Amino acid sequence: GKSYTDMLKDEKKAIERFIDDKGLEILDDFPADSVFKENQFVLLDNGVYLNIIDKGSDQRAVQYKTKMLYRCKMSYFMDSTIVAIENYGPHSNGTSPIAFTYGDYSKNSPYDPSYYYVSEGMQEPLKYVGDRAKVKMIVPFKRGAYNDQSNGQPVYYEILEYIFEENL
Repeated sequence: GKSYTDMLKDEKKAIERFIDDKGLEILDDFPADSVFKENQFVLLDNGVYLNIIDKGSDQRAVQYKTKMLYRCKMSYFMDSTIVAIENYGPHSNGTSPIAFTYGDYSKNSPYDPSYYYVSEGMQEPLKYVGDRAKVKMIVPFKRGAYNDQSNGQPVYYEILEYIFEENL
């Protein structure tokens, strides 16, 4: 198999290519009021790139407690353009959101949904946004779902909406 080091290298290259190909502007810090332009992403301490489209409510999730649901469009980009999840937007008719509790980790059994659908990266923005918030992200594999950690795959969330289950 490919060394961890080579995996980091292929990903680093794929991300620079992706940023350049889409003409994105990488910030060092949060912009004024957490307002972003369509093409701006802040690079967080843990390695995930974030754009906030909609900041949501003032409420903040509590680790190990808050029950969440999400809808998103998530895609690969390093070796292909395959769409992996599509339960947001016009073509997501009949789909339901995906459930997790804030603080959950991605298990390494391929028969558990968290292996594919939960990650530290998907959850990072919950430090900064609230209910019905919408975000865009590039999540490197170190912070990704176990499925993606194992294959060294970064993912791109074209759009992701958070739903707090307690306010339903």
